[PDB]
Amino acid sequence: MWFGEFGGQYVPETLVGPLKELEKAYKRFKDDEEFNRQLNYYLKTWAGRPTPLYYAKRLTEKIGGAKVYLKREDLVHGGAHKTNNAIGQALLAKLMGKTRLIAETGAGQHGVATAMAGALLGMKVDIYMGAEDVERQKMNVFRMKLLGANVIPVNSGSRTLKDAINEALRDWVATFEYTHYLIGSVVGPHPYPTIVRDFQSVIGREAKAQILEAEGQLPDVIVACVGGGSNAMGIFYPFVNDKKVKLVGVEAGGKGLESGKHSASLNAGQVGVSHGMLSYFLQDGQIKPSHSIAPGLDYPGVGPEHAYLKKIQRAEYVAVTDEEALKAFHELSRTEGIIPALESAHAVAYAMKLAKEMSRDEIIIVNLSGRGDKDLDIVLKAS
Amino acid sequence: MWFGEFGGQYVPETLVGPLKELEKAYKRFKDDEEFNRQLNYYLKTWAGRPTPLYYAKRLTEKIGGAKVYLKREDLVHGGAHKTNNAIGQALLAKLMGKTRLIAETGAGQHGVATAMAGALLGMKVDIYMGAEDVERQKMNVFRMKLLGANVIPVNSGSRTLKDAINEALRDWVATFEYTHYLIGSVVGPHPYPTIVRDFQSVIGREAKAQILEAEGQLPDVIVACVGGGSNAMGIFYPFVNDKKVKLVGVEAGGKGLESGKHSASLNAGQVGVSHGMLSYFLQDEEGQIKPSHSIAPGLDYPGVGPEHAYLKKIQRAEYVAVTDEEALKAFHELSRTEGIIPALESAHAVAYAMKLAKEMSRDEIIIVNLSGRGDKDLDIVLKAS
Ligand SMILES: Cc1ncc(COP(=O)(O)O)c(CN[C@@H](CO)C(=O)O)c1O
Ligand SMILES: C=C(/N=C/c1c(COP(=O)(O)O)cnc(C)c1O)C(=O)O
Ligand code: NA
Ligand code: NA
Ligand code: NA
Repeated sequence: MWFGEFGGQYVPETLVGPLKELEKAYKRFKDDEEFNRQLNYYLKTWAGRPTPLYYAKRLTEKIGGAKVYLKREDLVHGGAHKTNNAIGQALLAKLMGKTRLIAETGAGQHGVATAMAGALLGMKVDIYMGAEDVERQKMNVFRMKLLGANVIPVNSGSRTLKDAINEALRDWVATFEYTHYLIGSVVGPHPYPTIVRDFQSVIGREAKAQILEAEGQLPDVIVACVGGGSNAMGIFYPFVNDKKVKLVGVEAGGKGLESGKHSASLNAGQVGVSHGMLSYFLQDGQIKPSHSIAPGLDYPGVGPEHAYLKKIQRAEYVAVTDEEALKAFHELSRTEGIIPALESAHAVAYAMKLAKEMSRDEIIIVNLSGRGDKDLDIVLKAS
Repeated sequence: MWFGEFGGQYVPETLVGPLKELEKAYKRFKDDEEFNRQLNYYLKTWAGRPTPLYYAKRLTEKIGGAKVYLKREDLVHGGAHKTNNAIGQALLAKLMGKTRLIAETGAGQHGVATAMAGALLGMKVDIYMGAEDVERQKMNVFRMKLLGANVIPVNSGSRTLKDAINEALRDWVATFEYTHYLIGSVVGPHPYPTIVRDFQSVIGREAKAQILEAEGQLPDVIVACVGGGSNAMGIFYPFVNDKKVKLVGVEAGGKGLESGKHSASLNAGQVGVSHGMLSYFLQDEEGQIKPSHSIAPGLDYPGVGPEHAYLKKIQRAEYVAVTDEEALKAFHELSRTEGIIPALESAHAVAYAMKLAKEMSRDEIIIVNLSGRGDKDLDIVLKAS
């Protein structure tokens, strides 16, 4: 329910029954063998898990510091980590008797992931997406339509992700009987922060096995970009009790932390309640609209488990600017032949700065959360 | 050098020195423990091998016939089978002491795959691409640019794949000392048809071990699309000596085989000599090469690899065609029914597998080689609908 004080379930009474049913359905099927057989089966044969753990030898040597490894979620079917959570929840939804999946999306990766999982399982799919994000990630919109999903543009309010979430919750109150709300990050009311983190933990578990195989020891640091926090929690979670392993979350610094145009909730937000949770939100009392060049990081909030990890000081949280993200995007494309997602490039940008201060014997794993194909128009205009 | 009558090394004498040195180099490194360690290391940790073999249960059950498995080369880093050959040749090129890679591309996937392998191994990359194809696949050109490769638009002749190959050969004549011409299909003079098939054969060795895990037996049919023929040979070749496994190559039927606007060389092409090889081509009355058409820009090569010409003659493989319309219906069908957006090339193989599955028993197995993902083809499918 809570992580320290953070998290909770601050929702209208209409949503208590649904969320309790989800929580019981989950608690039941969480370790049902037939459920975990089907999940592993689709993750392996349809999604392509396990993803590899790539030693970036040229990047490492150019920096001349720590050994930089990349956990390659860019290679997951769909092109990002989001698919891991989309399969899990859609399978749960199907076993709960639901015939419809709804979801919010910003970058379009979760919307596509939900459409793909929906198409796979023969469920109807309606995706709520802000109009600024529709035009900014147009490829993902046509993919959702081709996958059989319906994309619903939200022009209201700020006309972006925050407002996409508001529309989806409004839908789910009206349709929860047959509709499952497939939330795409470690956000929202309980049980969602826990469910999304659990379905993303596979990343960290693989990466742990893979780095012991490659290097014969645990990594010194793990770096992952933080929007709502799902790819970061996924890779973080199985190393939480390895005290020697530092954990670093990288938020969108946008035009700069002192500019008022970023998405660093943990770094510069205030504690507050929104979308059913207590966590950090950017705010003026009223919640601020955020900015990032990476549309997947463009969310005022952040997941409560990160808010908790920051407070107990288990994880460190930093930021990286738009300019620094774009530079990591080109650096990685040219030096390693991997075109990263702009969200992921934040992680890469900080890992390259951090690698320089660390020694040749030391080890950093970067969660490469997605591929950059969706961002080609953005990087092209930015040029 | 030969596959029956087909293949050979039909080139000018200036290309004989370069080809002999490549042929020598390959023979040396083909079985070298260190070369195969490095190739597999990059194929695993960087390219993401092995790819899975996916049972399309929903499509299977819709058709109500044979079991349809998809070999998921769409999940390979880059989004196509082309990366397998690109890494193999780029690494071979590096061990030969080359510093620069050139390649043709039509669809852009081979160019991207070459640009990727070149970035990985710290080599210069110039990609030859027909000006018609540059405008047609603008995003793949930007991907190549972002990867540090130069894209040289070809304005000579038809401004297509055939011409990009001709531009690439002219460059390689001059530059062979330090440049490797990285050909992206099982075409061209020896040793290219052999090398490319060898570097794509990992597809079939995986698919065989995977289908024996999944079903305890070999498949009844293997279906793959055929442009030049590399994704098809990759998946076919490990099954050649398993006599019970039928092999089907699916060519671009285009607007129709009788429309004069297609790319089925084996089906409606004539025997001929071009680009260093004796094989099937689409020809004019004079005997020169004819321009090809397909909605899938990857099946735009007017010829086809000589081992496919050979396999056809001895009747080991059957070759068929699928029209533009049938490939489009398969593109939408797989996306909606399985949540996999296939490349338009691959969609030809899916389209025929749907028709073949229907007229077969439930207990029979069809492996389709899903050669790429469809992210590159979204502009094309939008205009088509
Ligand atoms: C995804 C995909 N599937 C299939 C093919 C057909 O080539 P093959 O017959 O060599 O496999 C191509 C061709 N691609 C070549 C020729 O246009 C290129 O330059 O990229 C492809 O991109
Ligand atoms: C907001 C979205 N994208 C998020 C995203 C993120 C940020 O979400 P998490 O912090 O939950 O991983 C990171 N990396 C990639 C590739 C992403 O697409 C979305 O797909 O709706
Ligand atoms: Na945020
Ligand atoms: Na894999
Ligand atoms: Na052809």
